[PDB]
Parts: sequence; C-alpha cells; structure tokens
Amino acid sequence: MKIKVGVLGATGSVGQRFVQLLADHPMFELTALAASERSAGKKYKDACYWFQDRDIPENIKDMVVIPTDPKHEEFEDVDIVFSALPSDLAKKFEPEFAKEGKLIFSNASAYRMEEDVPLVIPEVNADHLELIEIQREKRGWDGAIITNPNCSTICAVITLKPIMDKFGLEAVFIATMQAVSGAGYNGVPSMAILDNLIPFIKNEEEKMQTESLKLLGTLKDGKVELANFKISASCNRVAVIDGHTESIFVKTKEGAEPEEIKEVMDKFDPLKDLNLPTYAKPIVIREEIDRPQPRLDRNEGNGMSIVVGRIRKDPIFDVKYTALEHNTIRGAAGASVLNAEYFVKKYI
Amino acid sequence: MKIKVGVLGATGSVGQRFVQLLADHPMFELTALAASERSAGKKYKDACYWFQDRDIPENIKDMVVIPTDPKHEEFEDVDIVFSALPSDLAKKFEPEFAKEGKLIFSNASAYRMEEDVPLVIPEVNADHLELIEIQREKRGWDGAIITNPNCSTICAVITLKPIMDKFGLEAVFIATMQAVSGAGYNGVPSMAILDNLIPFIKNEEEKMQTESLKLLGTLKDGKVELANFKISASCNRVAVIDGHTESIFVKTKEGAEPEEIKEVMDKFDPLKDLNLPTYAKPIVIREEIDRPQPRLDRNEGNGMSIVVGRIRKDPIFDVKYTALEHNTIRGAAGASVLNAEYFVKKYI
Ligand SMILES: NC(=O)c1ccc[n+]([C@@H]2O[C@H](COP(=O)([O-])OP(=O)(O)OC[C@H]3O[C@H](n4cnc5c(N)ncnc54)[C@H](OP(=O)(O)O)[C@@H]3O)[C@@H](O)[C@H]2O)c1
Ligand SMILES: NC(=O)c1ccc[n+]([C@@H]2O[C@H](COP(=O)([O-])OP(=O)(O)OC[C@H]3O[C@H](n4cnc5c(N)ncnc54)[C@H](OP(=O)(O)O)[C@H]3O)[C@@H](O)[C@H]2O)c1
Repeated sequence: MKIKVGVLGATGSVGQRFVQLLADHPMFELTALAASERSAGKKYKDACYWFQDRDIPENIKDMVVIPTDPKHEEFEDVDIVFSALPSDLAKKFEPEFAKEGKLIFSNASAYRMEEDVPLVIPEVNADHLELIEIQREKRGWDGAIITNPNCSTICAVITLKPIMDKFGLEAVFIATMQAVSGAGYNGVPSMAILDNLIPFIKNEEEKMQTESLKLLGTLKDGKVELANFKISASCNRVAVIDGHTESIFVKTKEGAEPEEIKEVMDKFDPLKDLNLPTYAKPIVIREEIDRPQPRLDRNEGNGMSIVVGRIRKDPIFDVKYTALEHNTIRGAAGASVLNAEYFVKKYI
Repeated sequence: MKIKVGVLGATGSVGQRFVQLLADHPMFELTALAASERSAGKKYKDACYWFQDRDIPENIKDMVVIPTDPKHEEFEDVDIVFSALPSDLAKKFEPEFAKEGKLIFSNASAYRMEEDVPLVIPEVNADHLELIEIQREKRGWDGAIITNPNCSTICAVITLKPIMDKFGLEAVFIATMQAVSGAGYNGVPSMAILDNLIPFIKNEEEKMQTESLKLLGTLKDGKVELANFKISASCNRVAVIDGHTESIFVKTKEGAEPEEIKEVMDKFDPLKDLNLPTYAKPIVIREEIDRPQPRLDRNEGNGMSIVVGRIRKDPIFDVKYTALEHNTIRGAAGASVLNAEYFVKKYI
C-alpha cells in the first residue's frame, strides 16, 4: 500500500517536477492533480504545457486535473498535498487544506517565515519539524504546513551547515548565476537572457539573507532563534535552463584551511541510514579546475546533490568555492518530497 | 591629424576592435596591419574572419596585411604601434618593436607586471607613464612598451578609484560574469556556454587580484608601490557575446553610504575637456532596478563608459553594486587607443 498524495499547481514548472518524482514512488501514490479553473477538467497532457526533456510519465498523462478545492471528492482520501502554488494563492489555499487535516509540503514563500511554520532542509534542520505540534495548537487544525526554502538559499545553506558545525560562521558573501526554469515557462523572456543577463531577481537576495538565518537557527522554547552570522547576496539571471551556480566566500569563527572545508562537506551525510527514496549524498566534491558546470553536473544524485568545486584559499576570508544546485529538484520539488518522506518516517 | 599607426595581431578579436577604432580616427591614420605569415600578403577582408555586427570599414578592406616585422617598409613612418598579440608572441615581438624606437601600446598580459612597464588606465594612474624613462634606462632601447590592464580588472578599478580617493579601501569582493568575445572567435566553444556556464577562467582571478594593486598603487622613486587593500575575485564565463558584468562588494576605510558612493562615481571625470577622441564619461549610473544589462548598456559611451547600477547598502561591508564593461572596447582595444591619445595630448 501507499500514502495517497496530491499536487497543487501541477501544470507549472515545479508541479511538473513534483509529477516526475511522484509518478512512480515507493511510499507515495499520485492520485490528485490540481491547477486553475482553465486546466480543471482536462487530461494532464492537455492542461499542462510540458517542457521537460523527458516525456510525461505514462500513468499521469490521462489523469484528469481537478480544481484547487480541499473538499473536492478526489482530495478526500489524499493525506499529503505538495504545493507548487504562487505565493498569493498559497496564502489562501494552503490553510484550507491544513484545516481538512492534510499535510502540506510547500515550495511557496507564503508561510516560510511564520514562526510556527517549519522551514526545512532535512540534512540541515530536521528538528524544526517539532514546530508542527506548536502550529496545530495555535492554528487549531490537525493538518500541517511544512515549507521548503528558496532554491538559491537551499544551495548555500547545505554547503554552509557542515562548515558552521565544525568551524562556526562569521560572514558569507554569495553571488548567484541563476537558471530560468523556476520562473515558469512564461517567466523569463528570451530577450532577457539571449546575449544578455539580468543583475536582479526580485526579492531573491532578501530571501537568501533571511531564510538562511532561520534554517541555521536554533529551536528554543517553541521558537526558532535566528543564527547570528552576517550574509550578503547578489543575485543574477543567466542563460541556463536548469541549475543555479553560486560563488561563495566564507569567513568562519575558528579559521579553516580549504582542505578542512572540503573534508567536512564530503563527510556531511546525516540521512544515509534513513532509507529515504529521494536520498542523495548532500555534497559532491569536484576536483576538476572548471567544475561544477550546470549542464554537466545538475543531474548529480538525480538532481538532489549539491555539487561543489574550486574549494580554495580566500585572500580576505577563509575559503571561497563554487556550488551548483538543480534549482527545480533539490531547490523545490525534491526539497518538499524529501521533507515529506522524512516527515512520515520520523514525525506525525 | 594623421599620425601613422600600426596594429599587431590585427585579425583577431581585439585586433578587429582596434581596426574599428582607428579606421576613421581624427588623430591616427591606420597604415600598417600585422599578423601571422598565413595572413601576410592578403587583403584584410580575406585574412580576417570578421565577426563584428558592423561591417569592416570600407577603407581597411583592401589593405594588405604585412608580417610582424618592425623593419618592414610599412613601419618606417610609424612610431605608435598597437598590440593585440597573445602573451607568448608579445614577449617575442614587443621588445623587437621597442628596440626599433617604436612605442608599443599593448593589450597583451606579457609585460603588464614588469616594474618598469606602465600598466595604465588614463583616468586612474596616468602618472605611471613616467615609468618609460626608467624602462629606457634598464632595457637600453629608445622605444617603450606601454600596457593596458586585463578587461575584468579595468571595469573594477575604474569604479574603485573614486571610492579610494575619498573613502579609502580595505577589502573588495568581486564575482564576474564574463562574455566570450575576449577569448577570440575560436576561444569559447558553443557547448561551454549553451545552457551552461564555466565557473573558471584561467589566470583571471590572479590578474584581478594583482593588476589592481599596481593600477591603484603609488609611483615613488621610479617604482610603483602596490596598494594595500585586500581583494578576492571569483570569475565565471557566461553565454554573453560582449560585456563583462561584475558583482562588487566594497569595504572602505572611513565608511560610506550608498548615496555617497554613487556621488563620487558620478563626479569622477578627470579627462573631460581634453578633447580626447575616444573619451567617454568614466562611470554612468543606472537608477533602474535591473540595470546594467550587457545587451542594453555595453554601447554606453561607444563602449568606453563603465555602467554601474543597484548601488545599495551591504550587510557586511559598506556598499555593493553591479558594474558593466564592454570587454573588447574599454576592456582592451579602446583602453590602449585612449592610452595613446592621452600620450600625445599630455605626455609629449
Ligand atoms: N576580445 C577581447 O576582448 C580580448 C580582451 C583582452 C585580450 N584578448 C586577447 O586576445 C587573444 C584571443 O583572441 P584572438 O582571436 O585575437 O587570438 P588569435 O586568433 O591568436 O589572434 C591574435 C593574433 O595572433 C595570431 N598569430 C598567430 N601566429 C602569429 C605570428 N607568428 N605573428 C603574429 N600573429 C600571430 C593571429 O594571426 P593570424 O590571424 O594571421 O593567424 C592574430 O592576428 C587572447 O590571447 C587574449 O590575450 C582579447
Ligand atoms: N520550479 C522550481 O524549481 C521553483 C523554485 C522556486 C520557486 N518556484 C515558484 O514557482 C513559480 C513560477 O512557476 P509556474 O510557472 O509554476 O507559475 P504558475 O504556473 O503560475 O503556478 C503554478 C500553478 O498556478 C497557476 N494558477 C493560476 N491561477 C490559479 C488558481 N486559481 N488556482 C491554482 N493555480 C493557478 C497554474 O494553473 P494553470 O496552469 O491551470 O493556469 C499552476 O501551474 C514562482 O512563483 C516561484 O515561487 C519554482
């Protein structure tokens, strides 16, 4: 048997990655696909303008899309709902599903910074899922909202976590070169990135500078106490389909050599024995001079591994390096799926 | 004015920009075009695989390419010779031209860090041209080798200069997103940047971390005393034809607000009213949220203006901002042409 699952915003960029991950899954059975009123009524293949380089999973093609309605009869037997909704629709619909007793695993920014909402990467702050007990008391529902972080934030935080545990953190500079896929099919126009780039992604730097502090914070007396290190981000959009690349410069508390930083990242593997279907080694170290590269490395761990290269001495801080993340798997859909897999094993 | 000039490596990427700049110049007349023996004897149009979005200037098309030989008949009345040679060929040919009493204005990295060789941006360190007198003593030739810096270095240094004069410099972080045209026509393969990027450009970070200190250093007792601020670069190659974009994070000595940084950059204009043909305002400030963009802004000042946008507070240092440079004009050919214009108008 399997836990029956649904997807909100199933036809969009993240939704399609949810669909790929859940079509054939050992724990979860995809039984419900939700989108807007326009898509509701049609087969998934017709409602969705599919833009993945692998075809729609065969068992999902003819699955009829339903409206985003928690009390719809197709949602009655589903226990876990994955959300790929835009933020404003997430504020409306996600509490509705939680009131119906359903577990919401959301990529939307809406509830990320709420004090009773877990903002989780399972390798980093799994214990923050304890906030659901608190959430249920204060909100009065028996469901739950669990959020995964912003894609750029996940990439940085995974690499920073083992460093912080061993050497502490003082200050982090990050410059990103971000793919277009997360903005949706009609998100980034061709002329924004054709022989061009954009040195701006609305709210991206703010998200990186704030979400990171909660993720690397400490749960204490029913609240997450934000981390105290300093963080400055500069975000950019480039002509890449999938894969966010980050130039990261790190100042530790204790001081650290590049070889020591490499070691803690390589040994970082807190989820190895948990038998999670979407598991991958958190950080894969490249020794090549010109790696990671989005096209060559984004499929690492089926899109779930962060790939790090060029770990070297920084003239100013301690260490600088390049990190790559599949922005749409580890950065979103995979982040929530891993969250859900971990949640049913360890929580309730 | 019709001062006769030559171009070394005239057929390559920087060579073509030299040709564009010098074909119809109010001071210089292009009379000699030098390249390899493969190209020698051919009309420029046949020898050069021209890849600029504007056609070869009509007067240069039928001009016969000559060998790279300072003794050549076409170099007799030519005192000013521009060099777009690769470094290893520059080490061979540039001293040969200096020995023939010619002034080499070079984009090659070969002689940049020689202590008797000027490494000059006229807006920044025009006084470093005095090094040619020390150079003539040491080397025993009556010509000179005068270099412009690395394209990435120029962009950063131009922005840092007015900041250093007013507020001083402690530390600078730079992350670059670099166009492909600098590597030459056969430099960056399509599959390096098609739905991809390379987080590495050989020796680029080293150049930025070393050349900057000479450019911003103080000439004293016939030597440049290197600047003492800390600098760390991360360089990347992206799918852009022309235009290098840099994310810069600056820590000043005295402390500064974004508006103060904006003001000193906007007022930075030491070369105005000299009637230099290749003059442009050094730094153009964009107020838009998503500017500068390579395709929109690289033509600013005909490729000679550095374009800066998104000047804002840094959570760690004082200020962060985005800088853009046309990498082949201001970054290379225009850099040396401006050097030579300043040379006749100010140095002789
Ligand atoms: N584009 C930019 O913005 C930029 C900026 C900074 C630096 N650069 C420099 O430009 C280089 C790459 O571009 P590119 O396409 O110009 O390289 P390239 O194709 O090697 O062209 C440079 C010159 O060297 C070549 N050459 C080979 N053997 C020669 C010889 N015996 N004598 C004279 N020239 C010889 C070419 O001559 P033939 O064509 O006749 O073979 C050409 O004229 C890099 O090394 C870099 O340092 C470019
Ligand atoms: N993919 C990633 O890796 C990733 C990472 C981070 C963030 N994101 C997020 O994903 C978003 C952009 O991607 P996208 O193209 O998926 O956007 P989107 O298509 O607008 O959002 C997903 C869903 O919203 C749409 N929608 C419009 N009106 C609706 C309604 N009344 N009820 C339910 N859905 C409605 C789509 O339905 P129809 O198709 O039926 O119109 C459906 O695909 C951003 O807002 C961003 O926050 C994605």
